[PDB]
Amino acid sequence: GSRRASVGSHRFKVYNYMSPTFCDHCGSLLWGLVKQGLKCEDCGMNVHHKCREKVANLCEFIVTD
Amino acid sequence: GSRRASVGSHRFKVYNYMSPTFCDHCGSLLWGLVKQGLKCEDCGMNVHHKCREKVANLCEFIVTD
Ligand SMILES: [Zn+2]
Ligand SMILES: [Zn+2]
Ligand SMILES: [Zn+2]
Ligand SMILES: [Zn+2]
Repeated sequence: GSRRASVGSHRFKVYNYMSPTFCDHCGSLLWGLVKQGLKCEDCGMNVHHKCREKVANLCEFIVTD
Repeated sequence: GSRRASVGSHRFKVYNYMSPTFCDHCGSLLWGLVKQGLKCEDCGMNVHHKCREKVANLCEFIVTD
């Protein structure tokens, strides 16, 4: 048997974090109070702009519907 | 002297074409009457779903602003 996963590549979009949030790639704070980084519209990964260049494209999440 | 170019990776989104449109990668018609393919939100490239993985990610266009 298997889980069902949605599989593709990340779809990052600038996001306004309402509380202090860290980069899921490098571990440093997403600096500032607005537009601090990007959140993947599909899986929720949060990254610095500069870290968008560093993460693997692979984007998967379990469809728990 | 240098053109100003916007340089990134493609941002493909499923698109509902209103008139017969060809794949910018392979040259075959984007078949169907809805969701026939994907259009890059940045540069306008049109591709079949199956051709998305065949094209280079590089996405550039001249900024004529
Ligand atoms: Zn993702
Ligand atoms: Zn980072
Ligand atoms: Zn493009
Ligand atoms: Zn094609």
